[PDB]
Amino acid sequence: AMDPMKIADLMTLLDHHVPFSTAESWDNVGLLIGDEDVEVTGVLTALDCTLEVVNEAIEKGYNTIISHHPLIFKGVTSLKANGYGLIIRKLIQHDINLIAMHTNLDVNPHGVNMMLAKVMGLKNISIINNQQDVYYKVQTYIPKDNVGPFKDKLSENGLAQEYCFFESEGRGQEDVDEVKIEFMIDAYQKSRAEQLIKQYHPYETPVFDFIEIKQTSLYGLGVMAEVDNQMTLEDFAADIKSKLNIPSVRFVGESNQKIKRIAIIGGSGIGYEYQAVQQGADVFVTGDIKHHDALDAKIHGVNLIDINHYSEYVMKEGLKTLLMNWFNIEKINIDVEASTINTDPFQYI
Amino acid sequence: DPMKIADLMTLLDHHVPFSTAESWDNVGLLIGDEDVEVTGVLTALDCTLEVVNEAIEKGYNTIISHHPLIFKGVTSLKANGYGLIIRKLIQHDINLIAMHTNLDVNPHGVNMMLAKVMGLKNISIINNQQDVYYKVQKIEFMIDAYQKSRAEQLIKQYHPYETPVFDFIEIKQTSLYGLGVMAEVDNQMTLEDFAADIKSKLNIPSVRFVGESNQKIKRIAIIGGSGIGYEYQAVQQGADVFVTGDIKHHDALDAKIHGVNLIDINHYSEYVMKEGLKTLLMNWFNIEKINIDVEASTINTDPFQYI
Amino acid sequence: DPMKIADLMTLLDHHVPFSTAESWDNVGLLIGDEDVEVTGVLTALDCTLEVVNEAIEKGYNTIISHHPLIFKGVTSLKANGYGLIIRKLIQHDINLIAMHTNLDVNPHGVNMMLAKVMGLKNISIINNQQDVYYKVQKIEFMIDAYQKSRAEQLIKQYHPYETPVFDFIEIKQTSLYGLGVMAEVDNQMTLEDFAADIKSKLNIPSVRFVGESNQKIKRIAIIGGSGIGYEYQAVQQGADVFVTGDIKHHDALDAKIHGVNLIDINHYSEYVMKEGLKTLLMNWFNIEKINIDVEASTINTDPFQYI
Amino acid sequence: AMDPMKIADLMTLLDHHVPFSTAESWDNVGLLIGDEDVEVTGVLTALDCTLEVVNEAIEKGYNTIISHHPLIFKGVTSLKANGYGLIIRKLIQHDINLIAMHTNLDVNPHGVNMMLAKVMGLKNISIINNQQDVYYKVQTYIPKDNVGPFKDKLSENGLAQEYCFFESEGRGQEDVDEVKIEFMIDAYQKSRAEQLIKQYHPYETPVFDFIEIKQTSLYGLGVMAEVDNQMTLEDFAADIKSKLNIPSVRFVGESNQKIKRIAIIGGSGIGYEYQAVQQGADVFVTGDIKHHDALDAKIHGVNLIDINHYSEYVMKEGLKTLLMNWFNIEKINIDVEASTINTDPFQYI
Amino acid sequence: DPMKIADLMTLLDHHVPFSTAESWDNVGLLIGDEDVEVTGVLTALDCTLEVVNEAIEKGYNTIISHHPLIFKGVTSLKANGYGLIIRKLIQHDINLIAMHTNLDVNPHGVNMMLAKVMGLKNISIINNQQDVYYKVQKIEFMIDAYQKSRAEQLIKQYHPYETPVFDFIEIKQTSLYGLGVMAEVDNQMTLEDFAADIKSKLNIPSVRFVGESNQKIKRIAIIGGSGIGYEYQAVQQGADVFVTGDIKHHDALDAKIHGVNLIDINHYSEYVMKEGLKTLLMNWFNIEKINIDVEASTINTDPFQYI
Amino acid sequence: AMDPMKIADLMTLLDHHVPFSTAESWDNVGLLIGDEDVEVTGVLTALDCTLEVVNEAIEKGYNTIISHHPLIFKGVTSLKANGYGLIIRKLIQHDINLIAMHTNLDVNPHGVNMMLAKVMGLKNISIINNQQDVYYKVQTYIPKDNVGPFKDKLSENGLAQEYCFFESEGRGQEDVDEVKIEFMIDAYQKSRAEQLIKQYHPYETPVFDFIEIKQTSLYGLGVMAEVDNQMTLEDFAADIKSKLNIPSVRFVGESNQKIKRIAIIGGSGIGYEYQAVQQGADVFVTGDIKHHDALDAKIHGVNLIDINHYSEYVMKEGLKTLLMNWFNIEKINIDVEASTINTDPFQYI
Ligand SMILES: [Zn+2]
Ligand SMILES: [Zn+2]
Ligand SMILES: [Zn+2]
Ligand SMILES: [Zn+2]
Ligand SMILES: [Zn+2]
Ligand SMILES: [Zn+2]
Ligand SMILES: [Zn+2]
Ligand SMILES: [Zn+2]
Ligand SMILES: [Zn+2]
Ligand SMILES: [Zn+2]
Ligand SMILES: [Zn+2]
Ligand SMILES: [Zn+2]
Repeated sequence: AMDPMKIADLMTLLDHHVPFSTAESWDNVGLLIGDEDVEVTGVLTALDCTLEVVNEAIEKGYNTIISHHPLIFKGVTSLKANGYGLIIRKLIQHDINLIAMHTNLDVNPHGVNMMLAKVMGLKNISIINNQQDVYYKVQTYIPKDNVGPFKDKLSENGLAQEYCFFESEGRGQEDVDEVKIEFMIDAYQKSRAEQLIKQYHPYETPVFDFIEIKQTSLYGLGVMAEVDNQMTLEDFAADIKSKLNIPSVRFVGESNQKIKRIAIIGGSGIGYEYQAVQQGADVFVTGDIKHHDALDAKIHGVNLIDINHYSEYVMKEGLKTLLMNWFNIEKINIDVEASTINTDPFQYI
Repeated sequence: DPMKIADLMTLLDHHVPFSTAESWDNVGLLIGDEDVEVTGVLTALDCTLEVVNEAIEKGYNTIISHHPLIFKGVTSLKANGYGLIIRKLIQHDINLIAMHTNLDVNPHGVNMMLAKVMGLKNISIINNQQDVYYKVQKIEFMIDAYQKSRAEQLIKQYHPYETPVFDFIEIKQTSLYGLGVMAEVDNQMTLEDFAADIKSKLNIPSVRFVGESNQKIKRIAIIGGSGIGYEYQAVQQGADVFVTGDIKHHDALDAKIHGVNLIDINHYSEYVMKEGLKTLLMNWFNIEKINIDVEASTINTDPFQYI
Repeated sequence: DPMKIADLMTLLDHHVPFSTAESWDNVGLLIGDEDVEVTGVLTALDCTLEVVNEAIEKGYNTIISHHPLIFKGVTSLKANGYGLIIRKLIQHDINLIAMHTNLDVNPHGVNMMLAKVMGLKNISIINNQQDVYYKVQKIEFMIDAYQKSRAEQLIKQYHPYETPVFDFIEIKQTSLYGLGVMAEVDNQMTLEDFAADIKSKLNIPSVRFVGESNQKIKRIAIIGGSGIGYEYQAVQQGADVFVTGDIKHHDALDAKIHGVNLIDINHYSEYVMKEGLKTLLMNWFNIEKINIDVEASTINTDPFQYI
Repeated sequence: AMDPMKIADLMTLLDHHVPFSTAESWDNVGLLIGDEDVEVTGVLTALDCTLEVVNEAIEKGYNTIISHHPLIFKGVTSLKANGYGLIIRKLIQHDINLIAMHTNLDVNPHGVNMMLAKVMGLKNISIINNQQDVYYKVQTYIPKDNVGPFKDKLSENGLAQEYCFFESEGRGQEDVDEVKIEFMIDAYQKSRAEQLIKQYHPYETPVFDFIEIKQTSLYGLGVMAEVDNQMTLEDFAADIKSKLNIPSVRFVGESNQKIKRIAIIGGSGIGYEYQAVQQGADVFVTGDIKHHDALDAKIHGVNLIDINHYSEYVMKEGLKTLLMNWFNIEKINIDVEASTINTDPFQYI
Repeated sequence: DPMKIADLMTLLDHHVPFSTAESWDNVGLLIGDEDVEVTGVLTALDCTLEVVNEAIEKGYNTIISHHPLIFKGVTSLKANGYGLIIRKLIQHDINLIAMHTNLDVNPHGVNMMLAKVMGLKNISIINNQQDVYYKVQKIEFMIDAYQKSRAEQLIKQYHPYETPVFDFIEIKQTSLYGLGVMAEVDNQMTLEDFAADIKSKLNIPSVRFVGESNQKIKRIAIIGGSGIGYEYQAVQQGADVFVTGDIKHHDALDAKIHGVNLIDINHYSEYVMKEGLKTLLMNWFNIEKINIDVEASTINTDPFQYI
Repeated sequence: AMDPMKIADLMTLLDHHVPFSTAESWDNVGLLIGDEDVEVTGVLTALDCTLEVVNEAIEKGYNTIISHHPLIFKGVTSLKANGYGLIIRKLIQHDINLIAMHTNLDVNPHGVNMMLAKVMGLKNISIINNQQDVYYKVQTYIPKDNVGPFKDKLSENGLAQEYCFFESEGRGQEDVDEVKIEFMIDAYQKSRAEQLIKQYHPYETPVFDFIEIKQTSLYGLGVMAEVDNQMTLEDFAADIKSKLNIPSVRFVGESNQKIKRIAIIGGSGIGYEYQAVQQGADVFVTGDIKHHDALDAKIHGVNLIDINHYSEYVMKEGLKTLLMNWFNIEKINIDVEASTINTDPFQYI
């Protein structure tokens, strides 16, 4: 009997590749509207889950929408037949499930900013503004003959996974010859490590320490990348306008300024431009740039390009490609399509 | 007609104005479509999953609860918890209206209803809101604060003066609306006898009181739900005892040490508004010649079981 | 005379009272010496280094900008960034005056100016401030709220009464001042045609709108600069479209989903106040027989270049 | 000449067994009203120090009351002959001393929740919600021949207490063969360790490090325990109503729900119920449960019992027993009695 | 009678209303029993242990201090620090009353007392509070804001109208109460000569002033204690110099650079209220024919010794 | 061609000896008014940069003022010809540069409080209230034959500066014999250490850890010192009144109290007096003491002397001496003078 993919199965897969925990703590991510128990009939990717996107899912026979922007952000205080209420009610009434992969996708090594850089034809792309992840170096002290079965039992129970220990010789008190064994755990394992250590240790009152270690994460908001060939600011702006099919672009800085290194935060990344320049950027590319921030940037020589917040729409095809690949790996046959609807609230003239 | 949700909302607003609710509250049409024709109305304290099933079973597409099912914003709508209730409403085209603190402060609302279920006399609203009006000024006449704009559009439109002369003088008056009632028994009774009396009249499994059992009670202040914070002011207003729910140890100990008598009839005693609201709505419907069924939900939705 | 900075400040205050500015704003003489004789006045949106160089070159020692060059307090004055501009003003004895939110809310200010550059009709201030006056009371007569003290020093000084009897009755009236204007086109036009029309009239490189291109527009609300926050209220006030700058994605998406039409003419479109303010000041100077040159800065100070 | 116990001596003993530092930082604990210098004539334990409790101390000739709840919590702005003022004035006027052992006793391994679990007849009782205590692993580097007198001097001065060091061999710079010696200190000792190390080290400029270590405390708010035999929620509720002589109990959950593991926070512990369930509880037992929190718990399947906040009264006899034992150990002859007054503000009908 | 603490409190409230104290303050009966008969009253700035010993020694069971011995809530009452004082009061049945900011803003309070000790003329309260009254409205007459309730209970009780028509019109008037006095010397004097004059009249060990020593002084503003924050407003009100205590370096430097003259007479100079309050209370007692001894504490409680 | 000292050069020197980073985060320090590019013609030290001080710089031909107090503290919202505006405009109009060495000088081992103690003739002067500086112990694991060129490359690139490593032998997994090498970095180096380690390590995926270490700083607010000979509080007060030429001093405490150890925070240090007593002070010396704080101190037995905030004026001559010395070391010929103007806003009578 089959194991068709349920929303719960899809969530586990999504979380494996683009962990929901990497989203900012103010964000609203994951299954926003739906039922974990329901079988997935098809997946439509979207930037914003507008009414037209919901109609498109219905029309295609897909019961799952993955959007970048969370349709419910600050809690809803009503669900009436108007505004965002009309969209949420339509999802529910048609048994459509909506998952938001928001700032977790903004900070993912294969996420919105990698996608933007790739669509711009850039090279040497890497994550910037890296998160810090908390780990612990576990240190226990144990007699040499006790070292093996202590290690095997900790390893049998999934610690140091495999069997990754570092062994140090020393003398406790030199009353007692001991082996100081070390290994790494993620922050959530501390309590279980304690349990296992106390349980399988030789000493009645065993001696063990957790030393907090911070490591630079692979996750971070933005990428730094480079153009193949150093070019002028205005030429770079024109090139990316064309590549992303943007109706209008605006830039801040001398039009003939030479550009090689590019920092990109899709959406609304103003606030990071000065740090981007400190990180080596010649220009900071983002959306939703306002007058006074552009004015400040100009006077300080910080070069900007506004590609519009709407340029995050690249994640529809990008996430479709990712998900198709993840599904291939797992041998899952479910269709994924990028929504073709242009959902930009702005029309340019 | 037939009566739509939009028309029901207008009527309810007329009798229990939604603007008398507290600013933090969430009242009105919480879940639904104002264009839908009302098939029947079920009244509820809390809109539980069982209450939604009762509406469906009775053929009613409208529920009016006291407590707002959505209070702080909901950040997801999953098939779990409160999500299940909200999703069931939507999937069955059931409209949910919340008449919350507007009903707590209404002259015919929760506290009137409590006082009447208790058999009390000389019941009056306490803790009255303050309404703002303007005495428009040499002629003079009144206006609601909201008419100030239109009145001026009117005033400045026609007058002999190149610049007509007029004044809006802010006047404040005691509202008919407020949180709680003061009321009285027919004859003085002991605090313990009064507590038992109301236990029995409200069908409460357990009541608790603060104060000597032989304290004599004539004047009673009532705030249904969770009214702790108002007990000192009630005594100030003449109360021999403050009646509310959800009384906690330290608040009761403070009251005891200050000589303030309390009775905890439980928050759940607000359930009286089910039948109370059904009666009101039947009467309002009768005035407007609306032939729509109203029933009080019969489900006991108290999360507590007493032993 | 000759007119000093102190005299100019008095005049500007008379016509565009600095007290109508928002409490968070920074307006008035920001950089300078009130005793210095004005040689000429250059009007500006933003006081950039290029604008200071233009003043110097024209022989003008006074600049009036809309945007305050010093807004939050500056914690240093170095030869870098905004420091360079501030230091250049000081070292060339150039006086800088900021007519900021006081000009945004004036009946002849930024939004009147925008509406006129757009060719609009029936232009009126919206979002009006409220002025406080006192009806002094049996005689009765008016006073500005600021006269309450002096009036009383006067009132209590001479009266038959050992204790004269008098009342100050607070009266509130709609101000002539407020943020934004409502106005109308001569004949209904599509939203896209209106957007293009104003693009052309204001010489804007790029405009963007929210709403169906064939929406019909007659009534228009305008808040120059960054007026998002006021669009729902404008529709409430009758607007078919809200015109402002600095519109961001999520605010535009919200408006679109609620049926609220917008046009982003860019914050930089406040530049119309350069010529607008020059015309006002020339007229005021003419009334007072002041022979001082006023010119609108010709420098395009938009930090954005469009492609 | 005698050393009769003074309030100061009693405070030291109380603090040894139920450290005042384990109280929450918002709490008001310790000697609230009295004189450290005064000789203790007898001790009366209480939940709340009401006027009747003060009269009872006077009547018995006891000059010391230890309550759980602090009679002064937020500061008093007056001391008049009414309300709480009347109680505080009576203490002072009769030279009665009042000590509050409040949240320090809530979190103690022998405190309010252990007492509650014991009175309920539960087994396998352990502290939950454990505090974290900050320690340091001190690391110094020292030549082998210098190791002994360095160690002895640090130990003579009460560090590593005894003589608990761990010894590591290594090469500094291999210009210099060194011994890396390690030991533990509590957080308050850092400065003294620094002093002693600098003082007795071989090197003119000695090399030493303090590495912060967090350890799970023995102190925590609540206990987890189990019934001898799995029973129904309603049967468990009835049993504990009887054992604690409670006039009325209420529960939330299906009456026939099977219960084995019980989390208990006496007083007002709502806020911890969801975490208790994550920790393995079948039911969360507490007091002062309000409607909307009970409603939430019901819909989420979290089972609750309200035993009333007043059920903290078990600490009168419990603390009497503890104190009698502590006094026996120290050979102190001072009487301790649990106040017999029922001080519950509520009467049930 | 004999006069109880409750009666004393009523009298003091009549002459120096406790409601004129700041909302953050702690005034009234701080420590004591309102039912106890007053044996005698000692006045104090700070109620130190030495002042309590003085009361005990004189046979007085009532102390009135300016500064509240309990200000923020006390979290313990031990035989140490302030605990020792509070416990000594209680154990000797001594009643402590604090007349704090109510005395600072009274027309016969701390600042009147300072100005009189200085020999000044034309002394008037400054920084006046605002009292709210209602003109009840065709008859019309006044009421204190507190009478609004009773008046309405009365008003609505008897009238021809089924619904009587009445208005409460909020009127605001300048209070007699406020923080500080303005006053003047008989003849202009230098700032240094004035500072020395007041040093001598108040027996101050050390005074310090801000401003040129030859500045001419006629009009003086005084806020006893720690009145920094009010010096710019005092100059606005006509003061040549602002006199207060507890002046710090940066506040003095700011004043100096702005041309605002100051004198620091020390916070401790509020001690004048001991004799000042004794005289007031003797007079009030004389009016009511109360034969109770009042004495000003003779203890110098300044924590500072000057060298 | 010459390298005359520019403001930028002076700032680097100032920062070397009295690091601007040791200032409190609310403070406003460094070049407040001026141009980094401008050549320094002379330096005038000041407590407060009043108009007279600016006139004095002009008159002397000096274009640089270093003050203790920042003339711009909370941002200026205008620069008009009055008040502080007149002073700032005069600086600018005369091309005078103004640097503030504020709380960095309050906390410096040779700063305001060392200067005060020295002028008082005190002995055994040391910094109190020490800052804590964050460092990292870097730990990498590497095979023995790889140890040399790994070390040399890290050292070639300026880590462990020189060549300060500690070497530990151990077994990774005993599959692999490894050397655990350790060294110290300042907190700002973490990212570069990561770069260098990844770059020059043997392992494709090298194993390395940063362990946060806090060390007691040499910087702190205040000093503790002692009088040569134990003396009475009143005698000490009189002595320091004379030594600092103060017009009036006031003290709190019994006039015959014996004083040996003195804590000093020049300026306005009330808030630290209780901690000073805990640190061993017999008296806390500061300025701007107010009534109620003095009253509190008296009742608690905390002895105080108010030497006035203006007594920070000792830093004019003190900083002149320091700067002359720093300039001598660098062979810089620029004149430094302490402003002679008494800028105390107070006149005493
Ligand atoms: Zn994004
Ligand atoms: Zn976005
Ligand atoms: Zn209610
Ligand atoms: Zn309720
Ligand atoms: Zn504007
Ligand atoms: Zn603007
Ligand atoms: Zn407790
Ligand atoms: Zn408790
Ligand atoms: Zn005062
Ligand atoms: Zn005072
Ligand atoms: Zn300083
Ligand atoms: Zn200072």
